[PDB]
Amino acid sequence: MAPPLVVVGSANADIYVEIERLPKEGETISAKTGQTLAGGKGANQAACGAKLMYPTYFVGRLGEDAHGKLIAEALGDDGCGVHLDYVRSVNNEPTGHAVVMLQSDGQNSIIIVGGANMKAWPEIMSDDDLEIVRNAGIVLLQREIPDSINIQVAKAVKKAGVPVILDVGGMDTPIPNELLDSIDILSPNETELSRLTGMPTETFEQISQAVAKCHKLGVKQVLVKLGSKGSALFIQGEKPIQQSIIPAAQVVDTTGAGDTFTAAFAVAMVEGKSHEECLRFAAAAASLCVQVKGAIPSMPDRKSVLKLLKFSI
Amino acid sequence: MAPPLVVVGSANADIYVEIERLPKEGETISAKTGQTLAGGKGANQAACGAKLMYPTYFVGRLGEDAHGKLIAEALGDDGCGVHLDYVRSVNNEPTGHAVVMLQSDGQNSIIIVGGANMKAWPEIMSDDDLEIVRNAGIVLLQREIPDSINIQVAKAVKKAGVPVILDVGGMDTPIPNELLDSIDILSPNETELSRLTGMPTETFEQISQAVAKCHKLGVKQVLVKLGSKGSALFIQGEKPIQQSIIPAAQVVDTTGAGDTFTAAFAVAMVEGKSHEECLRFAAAAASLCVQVKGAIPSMPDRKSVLKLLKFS
Ligand code: NA
Ligand code: NA
Repeated sequence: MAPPLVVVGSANADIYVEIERLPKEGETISAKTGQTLAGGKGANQAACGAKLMYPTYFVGRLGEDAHGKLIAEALGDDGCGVHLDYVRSVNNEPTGHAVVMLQSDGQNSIIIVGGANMKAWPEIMSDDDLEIVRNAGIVLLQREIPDSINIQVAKAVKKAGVPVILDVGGMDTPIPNELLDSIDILSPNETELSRLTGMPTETFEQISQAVAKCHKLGVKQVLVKLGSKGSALFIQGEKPIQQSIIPAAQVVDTTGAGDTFTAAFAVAMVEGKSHEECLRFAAAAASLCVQVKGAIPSMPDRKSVLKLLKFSI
Repeated sequence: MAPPLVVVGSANADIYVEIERLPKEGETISAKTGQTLAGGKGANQAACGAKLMYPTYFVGRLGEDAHGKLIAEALGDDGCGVHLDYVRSVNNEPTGHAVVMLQSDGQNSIIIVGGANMKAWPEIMSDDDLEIVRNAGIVLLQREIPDSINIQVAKAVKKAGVPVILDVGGMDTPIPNELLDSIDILSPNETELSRLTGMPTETFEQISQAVAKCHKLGVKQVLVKLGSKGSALFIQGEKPIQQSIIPAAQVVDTTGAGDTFTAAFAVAMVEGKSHEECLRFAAAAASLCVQVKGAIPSMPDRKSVLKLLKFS
């Protein structure tokens, strides 16, 4: 086959509940409604690539439970078409999940259980496992699995010569410099970029400043996601490429948009498109993503993204 | 071949998370651990009956989602052996669930989602559903599905001459007297019994008067659950029969104990056992249940209960 998109990272059951207010301590309240959906930044990114019709493998750890089966079904042959050969399930850990509480004011609130995502990985990565990443055309990581696993994967691709992208989404902890040294593209949003470098990110000069610091952490390319403000690709020693959002007819649900943007950029990149085309393609995929409820259900197919591109730029 | 226990009621995914503190608006936190378990009063009582090796059907409503599969796997062929022929799944409602957030203290914050338990039932019960209850040996109800459904069931079985037990656990609203008039045995705890009578229940005598006020509105039998104090069966026209707890060597988890007690009581009763023997059977089941963490996993098989009944 063509050199595959290989995603190593998390899979979550997202437990959404609609409440009026957050419950007080010791207090029992009722929710209006609820929904449980397949998610996790890793599974999201893999679903995205598969829907865009690029050969995609997901490397992850699931529990042997209902939440785990939910994931496999959404991603697999009856869903997005992700190759699940390297997903392993354990019986001593639960599939990771997130209780997402949508209050009536408009904000969100999240409790995350690491589960298999954080606990079912081996101390040392098997060669059998590392062979898929060694055959990748491009590798995507996030920060919802252990740093140790991320580092071992990145290093295994370094000694293989193929792009490794690290989405900063996930844990709010500082990134191991050992990890930064081993990736090709860093991909943060505004807060993550700010939190990471400590520097303000309210303005483009400020953002460029924060990126300059990323360059000094050893990262040659930074793909900054600015939400409504668009995106930019910074390549050390070159002029930044900026891309505004592709406006959506209706913003229904932004869940998974960051994941969509990153995975679509990766597909465009591994297909050999120019950096400008990559940013445009990613922006169009993200634009479609936000018009449908749910992360994985909202992943657009390639022809829709290309159609939006034709008529938006 | 024996006329089945038929449980009509709720099924819930219980989502337990151990956390340091509660999150705030626009915030993400992480939990120590987390586990999602099959529960709900209807599903618990059905599981108990099946695990007691008595033919048991569960009539309930699920969502077409992972939590629905979780329930069905816990209850069905690969689990407790409940007959799930009358469980229906819908695609426009989630399986009922509760998010239980255990904080560092001992303080619990809970969110309840009614889901299909409250919203997936029909306006009028199908004749299929009413057929299984009309063919029942005994029918168990609770208050975690709409009153309308409980009433239509209770009327059908009264017609068929089938005993009905109504567990008061669930909603904290008052019980419609149309429901009270159609059930054979009402089954509250000391706290629920006080809430629907207005009277106090800290003393035995106060309980007997509240129960006297249950005979008021047409309830001929009351099975009161008293936790550590045991239980009492009040049948109007007879004298209060009692059973203290069969002492547990070690109490690990009392979740589902009331459910186990009620279902085991129903199994003993439908098997033709005497009222005294019924209470003892239920007490023994409840005793084994509290020695294991969880609700469904702690349900004892018939052999464990019958081995414990050989003792004192
Ligand atoms: Na979406
Ligand atoms: Na228990």
